Amino acid sequence: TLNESKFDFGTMVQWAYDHKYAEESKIAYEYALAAGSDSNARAFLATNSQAKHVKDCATMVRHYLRAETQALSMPAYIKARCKLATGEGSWKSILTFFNYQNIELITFINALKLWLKGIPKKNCLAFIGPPNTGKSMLCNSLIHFLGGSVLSFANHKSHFWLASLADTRAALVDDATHACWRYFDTYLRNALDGYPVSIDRKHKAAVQIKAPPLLVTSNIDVQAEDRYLYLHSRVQTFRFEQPCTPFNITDADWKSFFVRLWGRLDLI
Amino acid sequence: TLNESKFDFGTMVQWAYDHKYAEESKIAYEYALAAGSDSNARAFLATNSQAKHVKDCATMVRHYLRAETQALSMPAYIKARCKLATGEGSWKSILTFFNYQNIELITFINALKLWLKGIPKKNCLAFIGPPNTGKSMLCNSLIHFLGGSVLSFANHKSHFWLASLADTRAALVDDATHACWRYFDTYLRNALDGYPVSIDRKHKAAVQIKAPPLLVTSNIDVQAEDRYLYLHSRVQTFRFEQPCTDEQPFNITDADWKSFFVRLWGRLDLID
Amino acid sequence: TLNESKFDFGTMVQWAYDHKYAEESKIAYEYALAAGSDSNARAFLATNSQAKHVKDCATMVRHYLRAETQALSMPAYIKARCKLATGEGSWKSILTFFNYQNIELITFINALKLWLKGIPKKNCLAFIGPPNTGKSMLCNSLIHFLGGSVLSFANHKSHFWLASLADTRAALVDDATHACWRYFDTYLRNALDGYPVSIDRKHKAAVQIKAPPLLVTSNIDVQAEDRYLYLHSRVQTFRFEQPCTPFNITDADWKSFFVRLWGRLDLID
Amino acid sequence: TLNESKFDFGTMVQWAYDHKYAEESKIAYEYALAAGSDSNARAFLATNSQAKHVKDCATMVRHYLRAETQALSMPAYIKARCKLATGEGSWKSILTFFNYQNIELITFINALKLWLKGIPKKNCLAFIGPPNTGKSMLCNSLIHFLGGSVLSFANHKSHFWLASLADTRAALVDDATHACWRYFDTYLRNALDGYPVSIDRKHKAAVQIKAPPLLVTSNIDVQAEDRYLYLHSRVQTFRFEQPCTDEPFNITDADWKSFFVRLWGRLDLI
Amino acid sequence: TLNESKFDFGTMVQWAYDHKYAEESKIAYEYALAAGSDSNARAFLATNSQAKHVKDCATMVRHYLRAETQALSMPAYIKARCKLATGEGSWKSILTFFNYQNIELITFINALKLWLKGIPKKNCLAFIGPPNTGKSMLCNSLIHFLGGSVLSFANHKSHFWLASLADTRAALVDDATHACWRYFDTYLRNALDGYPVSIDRKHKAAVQIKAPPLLVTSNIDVQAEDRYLYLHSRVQTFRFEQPCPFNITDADWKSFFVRLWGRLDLI
Amino acid sequence: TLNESKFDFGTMVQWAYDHKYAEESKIAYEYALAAGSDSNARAFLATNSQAKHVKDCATMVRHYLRAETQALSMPAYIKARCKLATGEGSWKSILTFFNYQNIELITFINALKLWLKGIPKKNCLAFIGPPNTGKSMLCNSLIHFLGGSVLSFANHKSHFWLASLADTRAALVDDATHACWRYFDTYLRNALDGYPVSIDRKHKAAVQIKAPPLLVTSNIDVQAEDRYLYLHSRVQTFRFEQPCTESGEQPFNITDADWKSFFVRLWGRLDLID
Ligand SMILES: [Mg+2]
Ligand SMILES: [Mg+2]
Ligand SMILES: [Mg+2]
Repeated sequence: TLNESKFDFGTMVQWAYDHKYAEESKIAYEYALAAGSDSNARAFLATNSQAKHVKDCATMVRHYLRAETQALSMPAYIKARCKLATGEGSWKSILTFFNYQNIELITFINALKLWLKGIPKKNCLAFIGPPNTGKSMLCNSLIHFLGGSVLSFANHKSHFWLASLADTRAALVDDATHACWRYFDTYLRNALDGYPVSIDRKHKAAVQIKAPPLLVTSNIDVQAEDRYLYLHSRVQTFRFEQPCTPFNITDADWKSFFVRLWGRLDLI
Repeated sequence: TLNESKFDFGTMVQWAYDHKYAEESKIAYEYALAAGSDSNARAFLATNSQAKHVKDCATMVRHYLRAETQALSMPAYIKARCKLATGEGSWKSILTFFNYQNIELITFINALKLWLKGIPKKNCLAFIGPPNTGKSMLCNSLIHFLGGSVLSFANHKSHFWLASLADTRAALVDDATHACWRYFDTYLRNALDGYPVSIDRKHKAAVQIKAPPLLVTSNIDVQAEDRYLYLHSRVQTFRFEQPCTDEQPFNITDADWKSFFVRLWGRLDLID
Repeated sequence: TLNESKFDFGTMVQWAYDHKYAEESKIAYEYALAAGSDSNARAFLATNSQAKHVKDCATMVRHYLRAETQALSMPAYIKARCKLATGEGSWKSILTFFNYQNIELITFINALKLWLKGIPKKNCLAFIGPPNTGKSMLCNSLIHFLGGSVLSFANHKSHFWLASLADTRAALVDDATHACWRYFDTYLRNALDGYPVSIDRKHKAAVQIKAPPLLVTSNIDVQAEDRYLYLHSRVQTFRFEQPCTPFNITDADWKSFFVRLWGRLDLID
Repeated sequence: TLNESKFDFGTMVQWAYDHKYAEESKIAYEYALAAGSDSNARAFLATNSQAKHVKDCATMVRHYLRAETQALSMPAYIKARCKLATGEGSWKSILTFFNYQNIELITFINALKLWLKGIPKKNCLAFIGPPNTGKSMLCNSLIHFLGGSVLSFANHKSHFWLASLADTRAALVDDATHACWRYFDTYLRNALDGYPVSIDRKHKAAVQIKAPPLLVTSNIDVQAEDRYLYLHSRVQTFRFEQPCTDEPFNITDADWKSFFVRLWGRLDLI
Repeated sequence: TLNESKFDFGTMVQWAYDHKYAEESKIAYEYALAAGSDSNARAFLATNSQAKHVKDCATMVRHYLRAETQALSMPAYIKARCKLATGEGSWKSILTFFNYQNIELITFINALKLWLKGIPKKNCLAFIGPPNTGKSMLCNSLIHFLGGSVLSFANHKSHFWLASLADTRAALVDDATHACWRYFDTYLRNALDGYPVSIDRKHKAAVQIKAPPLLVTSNIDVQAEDRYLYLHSRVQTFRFEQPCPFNITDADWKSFFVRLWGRLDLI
Repeated sequence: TLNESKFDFGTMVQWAYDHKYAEESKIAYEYALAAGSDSNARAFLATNSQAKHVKDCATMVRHYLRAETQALSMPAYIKARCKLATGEGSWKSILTFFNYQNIELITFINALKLWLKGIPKKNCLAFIGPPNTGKSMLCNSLIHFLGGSVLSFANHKSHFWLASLADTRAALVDDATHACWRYFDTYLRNALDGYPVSIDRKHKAAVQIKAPPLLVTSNIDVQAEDRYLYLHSRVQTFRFEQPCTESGEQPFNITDADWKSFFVRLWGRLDLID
């Protein structure tokens, strides 16, 4: 690598935006590479304030990306996500899986249609069963397709562990333990309902925002438990009982899924 | 988007304020687009300190907006909130819902009249019942119409969670648990009395303001419990016992409140 | 509002000080208005670092205002609280309330006189009686008039609860629970006796100071309970027996009270 | 407080130091008043970066006061505190009290002597007795004269409650409870033996220091208690039994000044 | 050292990067030394802003270093790690040791092949047994060879104790006590699984990132414990029963990977 | 003082480094004193950003001091520590003491030789016995000589209470209570082993570093206790049974010069050679 040797900020931002580079380290490094055949990248390594520029660039790209994502309605967004996916794919992969778990695909379609609209008390789908039934498998593939974020309950003692909810269009909590379910029960009923919530962000002001659609995987059946009574109404449960690993849903599978079931998932 | 090829900050703030953009994300993006015509927006994209300008702009805007909003009387405010509410709607759906819960709309009206003026011991309305009775949905629709804020007891361990009581004209604590009621019982006593309290910040300023009218929803009946005796006379309870467990469930909207308020403006002592 | 179009900061601060604006948002807004008729306010809107100037102006103002009030004598401070409070006012309001709860006015005037002077053992007046006898009512009204602060002792979690004491001329402990009294009994004798106490604050250094005068409200009669023997000589109880559900004390009432009884409260400056 | 109509920071810091103002709001307000008859104070209000200077200034003065207090030997330090002592009392006021509490001046003078040097196991003087025997009275008067600091065991749940030990030359832990004494036993053995303790400070990294001289008051006799065996050889105790109660004793700063000026020899402060 | 005496930042960074100096103190000091025979190092000591240059340099180097590590495939990465190792070595050292613990090397090769790919439920290998059975010994040597990071559960009450997971290609938790296993069970199943995980960085904002392969050493057999039921499926256990001290070097691992390249599916 | 009245930062740092002043208040005050006969110190008092320069100076010094301490090997480091010690001394002071505690000096030498190399499971020496047996006495004198740091278990609820491990070459925990041993057992086995650990530092970034050699003094005998089973293999215990005081005198007191004598004499057997 070379980092040695008039700089325009905007151009670097343009570049960063185009390549979807949102991360300070990647932006810095990847631009320093562009330096061999880019006079602006060359100029960037000539400035003594490159550190700040990398920082401001990431801020700037984050601003734009966030703003784009927020502007789109769910259909237009899924549309963009479909455009993004590549590879061989079939909704039949998804069908087969649900059929393997002895679930009619329509049951999922119905729930998914409403989940996507973020309708109160329907804003949370939970995939529940004994280990190795493709729960994490499925939810992760979908969250990936959608460009959703994973929430890490491991960081719940922090104020900003929910900060991504100010940006993403769907979110996942993977392997909700009893501690996890209780926290949700106590503090995050409104977020599970998909009502507005005050979201704390690092260098920014708090935003009040509709908590986006939620996914949860767990071994714990909330509907069956009396002590999670108040969650019964806001959580739709899909029970995955059958063992699997082979079964492997790609992005292209979801692309196929949404394209096939566009009308049937009500996406006007 | 295009973010490339002297700047005046005040001009950007003017634009942002007029368009009422107070989020950096939006200010950043939207101004970048306005670069084709408006050539201050063009100057903006040629500065190496774009990021700061966005930051500062959001600050500057939300300063002004907060400041006009405090300057308004509750009447004049609700007015702006009606002016802001769009779509087709009717107060009948509010009537329908209370009557559904076997409550006369006039019981609600009375309470609301006093609650809007923030009268001592009338400052907090609670909607209490078993799960699925329209508590959250009623309150949220109101708070939404009112432009109020939703406090999250999740962050309660840091007093900073009440920061927004400094800014907004009404607040909701959605789904109060015992823990949360106990919190009211020790701290927010003064809020339920009209005597000012001290609100803190991450950007530490440490002001003192009269507390905005509160809404609470809860599965816990406070009037029924002695460990919450103080709150009995200071919290007005509306018991919702009828469930709505059966495509889109029932929904109150901005327009529904808009008409509710235009129709009942008189009876609500909002006259000026 | 107009926010568009050489700037002198001190001038802005001067202005802000004059209008008593300590409020970033208010400052920002009000200056931008007073601007088609102030060369400096206009100049402010020309500057790119407006956001900084507002922040600094606030800081600067809250410094001056804070420091100017910290420097007053107790009498001078009350004279300030008197100027600051306006409205429909009579002390007759208070006198009848005391008469309703069967407390002689002079008992209270005296006690207050010595309380405002923060003499040890005279430093803490408790108001005691069963729920709903206007204890909060009265104390809040007084502390408000005086611009003091309100403290709630929760339990353990209340670690920083005394943090405001670092700063106010007076304070009120709202509904002292039994544990709150034990806290006094255990950790606060020095405060009551006129000695320095370390007061922990959030994200700044602890401070050592003489405890401001304290009002307390409680259902617990510390004079009666021998397990608080040590507070008996340090706390002066006013017993409120009569339930009230009309009475309402105001900033304007206290004003009249203080102006009327000025000579009798020994505030002679 | 007129604020309107080339600034040297030095001149300001100086002014703040001279007047021993360490606290921003005071510094700001007080300098603004000086501006009537002070060119640099006048130049200050002409600056756009006033807030920055007021901050810096506080930080600057805080640095100096803190570091000069640390730099002086215990005798020179006491010497300084004698110069600060205003009014006029007498060392006799102090002697009279000890006479009343039936304790030996000589015992005290020695204890204090060694306590002042912070000699291992001589570093902590307990003042023990039932309530209202003038324990707080005497200890606080001594701390005051000394420029000491009070530690509140109330704040012990934060470990920052000891922060001031990285600063004072003498410290008082008032009204020790059992909780507190076994705290000492548990955590502070090194403070008593004159070995190093890591004292955590809030906004900056912890420092290792030798704990300055310590006073304690308490209703609890550590020497008479078995669970504090370690403490017996490290804590020098004095029992006060005598009431101090009229709706009579008030040791002043001048009292202490006279005490030290007069027993200077006997305290080994040469 | 000498600290007194036109500065170019980029050259300093270049330098720091070349020497792989990533931390402020080292950078500052080591550069101040270069000052005798480097005009840019000389010019650095002439600036009144050297403090922030050292700071920014560190920032800039970790940007680059992180970015170049993240860019490499696991094969390409191990390749570079092999290039880095020096000295005398043999995979036999490793074979001998697994054989000593009565474990066929192929069992380990199979597990490692998958672990390196970060396959779900296969992302975590645990070395388990009574004290002094070369558990920490082996895991540490591997983590060293790989340039992986240590996690310190001692800091688990902080938000940033997992912050290295945003940078390393492999991680180790050494001596998981019961408290440690429980924390993992409660909060980090997905991390163990090697699914995407939101990782809180100190002054930057969080990143969503796939969790690197994991090594744990412990006296606690999770597989045998009913209360760690939910960990059974995501943790492959290697039981080290035999005591010992013997040592595995970088060059041993270099030998190991080179020899077993194809058998490890490193194309 | 006089705090009043062009500046070169490097020179102030040079100064601060030379005087090994690393701590902001000392740096500011001490330099303000140098102002009488130093034009750079005089210029410092003329700038408006003194507060910052003091701040940056401390940063810079800390950088240099840490960096130079980490660069040295253990031998070269002890070497520099010997150079630093002054006064009358003899290793016999040390011998006499161990002999007084009925311990052969060679037992300690053997342990120390390995402890200094920071060999796994040998990275921690605990001195254990009833009160007043010179445990803290000895450990502190050694830590002092080595320029090691003391960890204070009073601060253990903070992330940063271990922050010194990123800097010192030896470290001591004095008077380990039961709470203390348990914390070590639960959270800190591998640091007791002297394996790489992630040490969190306050304002800066966490650092991954080899945990330095450890000393512990305690009234609690971990080897005898079944509940500290897993500490048995990583802690070498020296039992001090004999009193080191009556509260007349205190006969045993090891100086820096005693250790200087100790290491110089026993350089070979501690394998601190080429
Ligand atoms: Mg799973
Ligand atoms: Mg609800
Ligand atoms: Mg191990």
